[PDB]
Amino acid sequence: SMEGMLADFVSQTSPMIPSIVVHCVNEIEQRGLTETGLYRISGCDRTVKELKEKFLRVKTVPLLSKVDDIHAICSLLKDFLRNLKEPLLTFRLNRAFMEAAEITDEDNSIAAMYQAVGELPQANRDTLAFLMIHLQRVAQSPHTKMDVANLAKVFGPTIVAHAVPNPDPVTMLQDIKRQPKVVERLLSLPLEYWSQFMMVE
Repeated sequence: SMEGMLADFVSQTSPMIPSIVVHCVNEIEQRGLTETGLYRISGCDRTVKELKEKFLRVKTVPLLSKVDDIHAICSLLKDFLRNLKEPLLTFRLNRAFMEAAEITDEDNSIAAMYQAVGELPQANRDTLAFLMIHLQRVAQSPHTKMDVANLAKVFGPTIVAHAVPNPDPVTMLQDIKRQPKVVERLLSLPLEYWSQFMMVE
């Protein structure tokens, strides 16, 4: 992808979250939480490509309020994050996140997760935090038929991904087995924890 690194999509001001991410989550919060299958049904490919062109080639905010296919907005959000030059959780911390999630006791695992989040670059942390607040709500909504594991299944490849740019296919498969637990543990961290990165408390 020619998207390049998350930091090219944020400003100097906090919280450092890309426009595309804010706008996509806005629409899903406004009219997605009554729809089943969010983030698991693919949007129309052509629609997703057209929206991608507006944000990344034309450099405008397309009128997402007019996009009838809510799943195309879910797909657009995932596509943008997946095609970053390194994953949201970073190459540096990929194994640290997996290993933190894989600690068997919940309490020590959670402590290790906070340590890993605390080591992220600021844009990555802020963007992650905003996304987690949203995805918790998707899991909480009784209408989406999506639980935290359903979201973790597809956000694993999206935001955890790999420790290197071009893993061998066996490492790829091992990573893929490990990514969802990372997202489940992140989604289990409190709303009040993620919220602190949106403001000055």
